[PDB]
Amino acid sequence: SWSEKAFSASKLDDAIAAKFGSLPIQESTAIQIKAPEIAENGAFVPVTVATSIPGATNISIFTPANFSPMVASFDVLPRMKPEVSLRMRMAKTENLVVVVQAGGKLYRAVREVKV
Amino acid sequence: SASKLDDAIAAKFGSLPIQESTAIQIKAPEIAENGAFVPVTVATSIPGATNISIFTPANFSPMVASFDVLPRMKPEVSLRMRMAKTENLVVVVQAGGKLYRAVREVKVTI
Amino acid sequence: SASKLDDAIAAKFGSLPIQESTAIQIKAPEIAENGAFVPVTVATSIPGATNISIFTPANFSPMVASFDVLPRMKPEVSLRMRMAKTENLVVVVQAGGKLYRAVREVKVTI
Amino acid sequence: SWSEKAFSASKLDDAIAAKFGSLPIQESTAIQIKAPEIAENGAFVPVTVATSIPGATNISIFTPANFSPMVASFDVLPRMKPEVSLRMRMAKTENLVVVVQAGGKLYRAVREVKV
Repeated sequence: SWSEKAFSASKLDDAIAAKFGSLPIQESTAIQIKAPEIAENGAFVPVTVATSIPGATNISIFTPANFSPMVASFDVLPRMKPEVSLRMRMAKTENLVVVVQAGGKLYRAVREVKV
Repeated sequence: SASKLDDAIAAKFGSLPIQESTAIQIKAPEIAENGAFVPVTVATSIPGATNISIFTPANFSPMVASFDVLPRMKPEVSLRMRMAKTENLVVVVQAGGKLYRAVREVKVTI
Repeated sequence: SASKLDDAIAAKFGSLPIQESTAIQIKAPEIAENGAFVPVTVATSIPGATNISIFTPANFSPMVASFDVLPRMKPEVSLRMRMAKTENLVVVVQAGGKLYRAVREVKVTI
Repeated sequence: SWSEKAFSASKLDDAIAAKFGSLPIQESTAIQIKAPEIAENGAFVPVTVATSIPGATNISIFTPANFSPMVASFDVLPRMKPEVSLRMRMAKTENLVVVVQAGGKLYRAVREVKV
C-alpha cells in the first residue's frame, strides 16, 4: 500500500509533466471539488469541479490509480466562471487530483472518495 | 458565417461527418440584457462522447470551450458569458468518428 | 498543425492565394523565460495592405489580433504575449485579393 | 463651420452606432493618443494609440471629417497591452476619435491635429 501510494504518486507527476510541462505547482484552496465522501462499490460517482482563479484557461482532472491517469481536460477562455461536471465509475478508494493552469502557473487540489 | 463556423469546427475536429442531434442540451435564457453575464449550461447524453465543444461564430474567438472526456462520463459544462449582441451558441460533440451538433440563439436587448 | 493554421486563416480571409513575404517584419526575442510577458511588434511595408492579423496556431485561440486599416497607412502593432511554451507567430497581411505571410519562432526556456 | 462641426458630429455618432451598436459611451483618460500637435499640409502624420483599460477587445479610430469616418479597427484578445501605429495623410485640421470596447461599454478619447 505504501509502495502503491509511492508508485501512483510517481505516475501522477509524470502525467502532469506530460500535459503542462515542468511548471511550478502549488496547492490552492481556490479550487472547489464536490463529490460524495463515500459511494457504493463500482457505482457512477457525480463529480463537480469549479475554480475562482481569474486567468484559469485549463482544468485537468487526474485519477492516479487508474491505468490512464488523466481522465478529463477542459480548455476555456479566461474569466467565464467555468464549472464542469462528470460521472465516473469507481472500483477502489481513490484520490481525485485537479490541476488548474492560469498564467504560467499550476494550482492543485485533491479530494479522496472512499468506496 | 457558415463558412467561418465550418472552418472553426474543422480546425478542432478535422473532416468528420456532422449531423444535428437532440441528444445535446443547451440551457440559456431566451433573451438577455446588453452587457449582462448569461448563465449557459451544455450537456449530452451521447454515450461514447469524448469531447464537447462550444462555439460562438459571431465573436472574435469562435471557440469558447473544449471538454475532453472519457466515454460514459455524461459531461456537463457550465459558464457565464457576457453578451454584447444577439448570439448563436453552437455545440459540437464528438462520438466515435462522428460529430453531433445543436444550436441555440440568445437574443439581446437594449 | 498546418491544417489547423490554414483553417484559421480561411475563416478570417476566405480562399485567397497565400505567399511568403519578407515585407512583413516581426520583432520578438529569440528566446524567452517561461511565464514571461514577451514584447512583440509586427509591421508591414506592403502598400495596399488592408489587414494585418497575428496567429498562434499552438494555442487555444489561434488568432490573437486583427488590424483592419486603409491602404497606405503602414500599420504597426505592438503587444505583450505571455509565453508558456515554444511558439510560432504567424503574421498574415491582406493586400488586394492576395495574402502574404511571415513566420517567427520564439523559444521558451525553463 | 459651426454647421460643419454639427454635421461631422452627426456622422461620427452614426458610424459608432454602425460599428458597436447603441452602447453607452463615456470619456476616458485611460486612452493614450500620441500625434504631432501641428503637421504640414497634406503630409503623412504618424499616430499611436494605446489603452490601459483591462478588458479592451477593440480599438477603433474615427476621423469624422473624412468621407468614410472609420479609418481603422483593431480586434484583440484582452490583457495584451495593445499599442497600434499608423500614418495618415491629412488635408485639413481634424479631430481623431478613438473608441475602445471593454465589457459591454465604450470609452472615448479625442485629439485634434492642426494642419
